[PDB]
Amino acid sequence: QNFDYMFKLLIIGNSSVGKTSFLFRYADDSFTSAGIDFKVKTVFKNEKRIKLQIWDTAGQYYRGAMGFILMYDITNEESFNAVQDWSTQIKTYSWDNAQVILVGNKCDMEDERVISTERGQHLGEQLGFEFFETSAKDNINVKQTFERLVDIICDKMSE
Ligand SMILES: Nc1nc2c(ncn2[C@@H]2O[C@H](COP(=O)(O)OP(=O)(O)O)[C@@H](O)[C@H]2O)c(=O)[nH]1
Ligand SMILES: [Mg+2]
Repeated sequence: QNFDYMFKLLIIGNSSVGKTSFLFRYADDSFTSAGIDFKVKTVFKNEKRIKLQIWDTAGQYYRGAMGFILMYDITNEESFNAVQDWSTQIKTYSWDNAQVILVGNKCDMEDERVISTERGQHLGEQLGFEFFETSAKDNINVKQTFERLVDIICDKMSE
């Protein structure tokens, strides 16, 4: 209730890549196969209490963002080819303090994977964004994405 810091976080990427599910898995530790612009979660980093305002309005503005989660779907090449456009919109129309994690979502759908782990890692290195493969569905690397984002926002905040 009594936080030291508040970070504005945006989830961006093409529609159907799992932006909304990623948010719902992190904030309500839920996912379902079956109105909300943002959700709030408070996290503990070192002794600090950090309020996260996590926005999910990409599929419907950037200047204030501490942090971006740039999502593509590993089962959809179009979502991954689009990452460059998304990255361009970030580095242009954002606070030059903003951190970014590249996220290949739905790593649970191994049979329909069209994007390799290493293509993802390689695009990460090209764009200068750390990278995680995730599943909102199986709860894989959702926690680690947000906490890594908080950590690097803190590092930059300290500089
Ligand atoms: N298999 C799998 N499906 C997912 C995952 N995340 C989301 N989905 C599904 O992919 C579709 C798009 O989800 P949604 O979160 O609405 O995508 P958004 O349009 O980017 O918000 C829905 O059918 C979800 O149930 C995941 O990690 N694994
Ligand atoms: Mg959505």
